[PDB]
Amino acid sequence: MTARFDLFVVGSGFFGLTIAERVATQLDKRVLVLERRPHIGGNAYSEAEPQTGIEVHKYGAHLFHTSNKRVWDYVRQFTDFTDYRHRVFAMHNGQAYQFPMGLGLVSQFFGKYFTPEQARQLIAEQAAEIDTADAQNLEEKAISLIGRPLYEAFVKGYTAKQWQTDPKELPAANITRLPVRYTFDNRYFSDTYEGLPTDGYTAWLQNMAADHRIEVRLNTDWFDVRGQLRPGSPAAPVVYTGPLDRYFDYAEGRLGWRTLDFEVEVLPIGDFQGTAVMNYNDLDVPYTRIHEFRHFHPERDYRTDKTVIMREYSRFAEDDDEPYYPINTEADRALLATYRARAKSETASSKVLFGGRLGTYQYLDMHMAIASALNMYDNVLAPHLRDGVPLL
Amino acid sequence: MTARFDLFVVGSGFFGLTIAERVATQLDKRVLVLERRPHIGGNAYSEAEPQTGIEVHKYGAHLFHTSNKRVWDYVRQFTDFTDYRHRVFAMHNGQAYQFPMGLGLVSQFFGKYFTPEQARQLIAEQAAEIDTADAQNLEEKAISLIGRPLYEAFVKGYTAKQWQTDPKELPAANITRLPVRYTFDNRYFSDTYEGLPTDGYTAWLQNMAADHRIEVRLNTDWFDVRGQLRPGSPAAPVVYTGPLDRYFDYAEGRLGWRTLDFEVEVLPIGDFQGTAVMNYNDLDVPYTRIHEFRHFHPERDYRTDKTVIMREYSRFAEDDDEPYYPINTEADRALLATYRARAKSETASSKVLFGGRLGTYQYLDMHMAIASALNMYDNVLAPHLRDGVPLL
Ligand SMILES: Cc1cc2nc3c(=O)[nH]c(=O)nc-3n(C[C@H](O)[C@H](O)[C@H](O)COP(=O)(O)OP(=O)(O)OC[C@H]3O[C@@H](n4cnc5c(N)ncnc54)[C@H](O)[C@@H]3O)c2cc1C
Ligand SMILES: Cc1cc2nc3c(=O)[nH]c(=O)nc-3n(C[C@H](O)[C@H](O)[C@H](O)COP(=O)(O)OP(=O)(O)OC[C@H]3O[C@@H](n4cnc5c(N)ncnc54)[C@H](O)[C@@H]3O)c2cc1C
Ligand SMILES: O=c1ccn([C@@H]2O[C@H](COP(=O)(O)OP(=O)(O)O[C@H]3O[C@H](CO)[C@H](O)[C@H](O)[C@H]3O)[C@@H](O)[C@H]2O)c(=O)[nH]1
Ligand SMILES: O=c1ccn([C@@H]2O[C@H](COP(=O)(O)OP(=O)(O)O[C@H]3O[C@H](CO)[C@H](O)[C@H](O)[C@H]3O)[C@@H](O)[C@H]2O)c(=O)[nH]1
Repeated sequence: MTARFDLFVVGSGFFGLTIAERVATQLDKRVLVLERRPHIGGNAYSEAEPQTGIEVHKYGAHLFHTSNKRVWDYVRQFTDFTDYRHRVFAMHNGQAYQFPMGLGLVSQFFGKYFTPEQARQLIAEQAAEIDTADAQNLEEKAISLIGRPLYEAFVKGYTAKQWQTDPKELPAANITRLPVRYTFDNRYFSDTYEGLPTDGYTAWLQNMAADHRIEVRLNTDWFDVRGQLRPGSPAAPVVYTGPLDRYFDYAEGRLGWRTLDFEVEVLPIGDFQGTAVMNYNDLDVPYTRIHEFRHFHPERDYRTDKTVIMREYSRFAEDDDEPYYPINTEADRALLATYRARAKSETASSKVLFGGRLGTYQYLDMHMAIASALNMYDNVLAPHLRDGVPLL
Repeated sequence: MTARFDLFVVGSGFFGLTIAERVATQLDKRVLVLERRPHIGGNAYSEAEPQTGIEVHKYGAHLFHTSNKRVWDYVRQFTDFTDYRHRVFAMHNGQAYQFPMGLGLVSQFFGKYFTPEQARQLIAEQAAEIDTADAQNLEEKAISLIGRPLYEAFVKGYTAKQWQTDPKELPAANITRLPVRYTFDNRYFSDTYEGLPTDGYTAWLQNMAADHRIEVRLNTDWFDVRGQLRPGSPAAPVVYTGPLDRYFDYAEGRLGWRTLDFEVEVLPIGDFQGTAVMNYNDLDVPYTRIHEFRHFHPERDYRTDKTVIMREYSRFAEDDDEPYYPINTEADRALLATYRARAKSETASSKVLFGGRLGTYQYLDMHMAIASALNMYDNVLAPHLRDGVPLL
């Protein structure tokens, strides 16, 4: 009369594996993880390019960073981190600029050196139209943070290619992902802890699912097998991390997502751009940015006659496309609210939880997803599986 | 019939303390360290500025870095290190530039973006006059490494103020202290390990001399007390780290040194320059660079209404001045060779060793001095004190 598993988890991304690992290890329960893709790790999956040996982040560059010590201590159970600090340069009108907002950018773009005080004054004038507290959308927030001349030169074009949506229709939270500084500090992130997985992302992800009580089935869509699996384990909750709208057959409508296409190219030169990520802010170029993956790991020594680069292209996610970014327009949020209510119903009726980037239609970085997973574990899943508490 | 001490060490700088600590701790011997100054640590001595609490490197900014793992492991016995990575910006004609040699510098100074390949080609043309293998002096080496336009803009002026000596008369080793890169990596150093002492330099230095078998006498010139001390410990060797020429009363002549004057100023603003060190490469300004010490320790949170800056001025060392830099002209090296022979004589006749920046008239960074000290300990001092082997 035994259930085969104690928990089902849909998706082997960071959210899924964090849920799977915590449940398996801390509660001594058996977890079936179901992954539609041929590999685990979700969008964080990485792979060594054959010719160079250089690790390639297959679904776009993944840079780990957090100010959450709990998360930092947790992820280091599965991987070491290098001392890499992420920096991004921006290409605009044939010149490469220091980035993001700071004295480096300001001095370059305005042609002379600005003191921290002088820079604050200049941006304050150019941000006069709108104040940050009053800013509703991306365009308003960006102008209020870096001034209009910088907004038009480094945000408007890039945002056009990345979203193809009116900047007045995009969330302000999008642009506030970028630090706004009045120093020469061009660190792209401002979190306490930061690094790349020493032995790559896939090793890190494999360590998380390594527990014997965790079984991961690859090439398995949950909607193909849930009719059979759940009867085998009727009491077992389901943690779903795929697209929220798709879970309900797009009943209420289709949430707006962006998806990404990549062009991976091995060049017969040692160094293409001299840096890990170069943003392309001008419209006269179809890609949003270019990754050169050798610069991700300077501590590894790679051949200097070849290098791997990756151009990144953005478009709207079609019916079968894998969604990368939630657009979150006002209409999208309205649609989200309906699915959320349905999600709350699925939790009540079928013990189905919803988590992750796709599961909650949120713009979630790796660390936020893991923190979100730990939250769901601590406050929802663990009390249920261990102490019988309902899931709402 | 006992000697009071087993070893005399003149100077409490990194060389002296490394010698003192190793001898005391590893050989169980008693060391008298004699320091002419009111404080230990030599030029590495640091002090918190009262108003802000910000640590000030009193004798110029000290940034620790090494590729020597042995040294790295050794110094961490006495201090923790922060994750600070040193970066320098250069001020030229009212614009702040990325620095040192790299794509950042090249793109700024030449007004458009250069690929790693394009940058190599450009510099190769501008470095045509002289090849690095053939370069004898500073000017030739610099031109062969960064090309003449960059040399004239960022090296010639700075070198004039720092040395006031013909660049054709200065060692090539001076300019090769700076990494030459064709990436956007603007790390000022290229060593494996790097950091600032978490609790400051003075704490680090005090930990090294902390051993009970080590006695440090401050405000004590060796030439004032050696007549009395050495009879008390006749067999005890002497490790001298003060100026080599001064040790012999400038008998053969005076070695060329540079000395430094500092202007320390507390400004009523939170941020003066947005960065730890700003070089000033133009001649229309008397100082070589400006240090803003709050940017040394971003992990410490300081008041944002005040900041401590320090302008650095360079001149020739007079009779009583403390020497900072060995000039090392051909004439200086000739003079050095004579003192070296005298040094070898003092070793033979009086068991007097010569080490350190001042003791050997060498342009020694902190890590090189410590490595030099460990070398002297392993190969000269320890075999002598422990196994009776002579010092030559
Ligand atoms: C281009 C890009 C760059 C990024 N860079 C960073 C960065 O630098 N730093 C950072 O912290 N974050 C970064 N992120 C964000 C990060 O990738 C996500 O936070 C991360 O993927 C979190 O995992 P998640 O499980 O919530 O979503 P996902 O990892 O996408 O996990 C979802 C998984 O569910 C599976 N799945 C979906 N539907 C089904 C189904 N029906 N049946 C079975 N399986 C299914 C999918 O196959 C997928 O593997 C980046 C994201 C992108 C797109
Ligand atoms: C402006 C500046 C910036 C620097 N920045 C860096 C850096 O960023 N990173 C790095 O690695 N290195 C740096 N250095 C170099 C570093 O300071 C030296 O390597 C370091 O001081 C090594 O110690 P040393 O004992 O060989 O010389 P010193 O530390 O100068 O030690 C000599 C000591 O001997 C004492 N003394 C001299 N004569 C007598 C006497 N007759 N009697 C008693 N005592 C005497 C002096 O008082 C002095 O304290 C910098 C140096 C300068 C000048
Ligand atoms: O040059 C830029 C960069 C960003 N933005 C706006 O800011 C938003 C967010 O920028 P992100 O850099 O965070 O975009 P991504 O989410 O795509 O960023 C991903 O690409 C980066 C590569 O350096 C980092 O890895 C980053 O954390 C990772 O989330 C963008 O939508 C865009 O609208 C710009 O306008 N111009
Ligand atoms: O902008 C510059 C910088 C250096 N040089 C030449 O290169 C030589 C060496 O440069 P250093 O920066 O190493 O000069 P310092 O020895 O004075 O350097 C000290 O000041 C720096 C502050 O960033 C670092 O702490 C450095 O390691 C420390 O030794 C200089 O003599 C100078 O001749 C220039 O021409 N222009």
